[PDB]
Amino acid sequence: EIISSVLEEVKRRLETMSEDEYFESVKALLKEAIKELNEKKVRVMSNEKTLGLIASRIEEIKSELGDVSIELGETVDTMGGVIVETEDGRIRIDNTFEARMERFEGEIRSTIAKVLFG
Amino acid sequence: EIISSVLEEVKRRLETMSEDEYFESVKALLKEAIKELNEKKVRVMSNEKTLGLIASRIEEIKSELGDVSIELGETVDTMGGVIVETEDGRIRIDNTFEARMERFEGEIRSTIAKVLFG
Repeated sequence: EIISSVLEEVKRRLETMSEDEYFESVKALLKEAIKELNEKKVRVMSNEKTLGLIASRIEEIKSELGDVSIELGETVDTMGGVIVETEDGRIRIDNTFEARMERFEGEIRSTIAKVLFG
Repeated sequence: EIISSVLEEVKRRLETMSEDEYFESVKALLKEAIKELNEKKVRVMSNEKTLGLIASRIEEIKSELGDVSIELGETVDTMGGVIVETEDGRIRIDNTFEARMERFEGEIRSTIAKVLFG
């Protein structure tokens, strides 16, 4: 499967990624989700390492997004990225790497179409 | 490797591809190479299946590509696509799927980068 094969490359890259570079991913995907939801109180779910980073570096996050209050939620089985929901649990944006790769599957197929047909 | 992985998906697509669809790939990649070389006479190398199709459908090739003169060359071990050479062998365009995938590697990495960093 093409999704799983490209996620293997994401896995390889995470193998040597620094905490600081990974946190740039966390911040970017947090901001995207938080901005689309456009609410002042959200809950964030991710793997244990990621939630720990968000907790440790909350002030860095609030400087690039001052309106939001984050509460950590339950830890999940993800390679990385974040799931962000409203405090009440009504709306949820899945910004895990797994979900994001699925959503960008069309870009991979477009490249393959380029290879085959120009 | 990322190139080998995406080529596995190309291989899977070729497992069921009709002759007519594959020949659309052949024509497109021949057209591109012949345009860049800007020569009247060329030599084409590919797997036996592809060279066979070019030989049997030469009239269709000329209808779309114009007044080209193609000579079949030796077979090469490729998944598909074409290698196109000037008659004297001086200049060679590698339009095999293997070579093309390497050349479009950047587009795959851009999709991966988007998954990670937005």
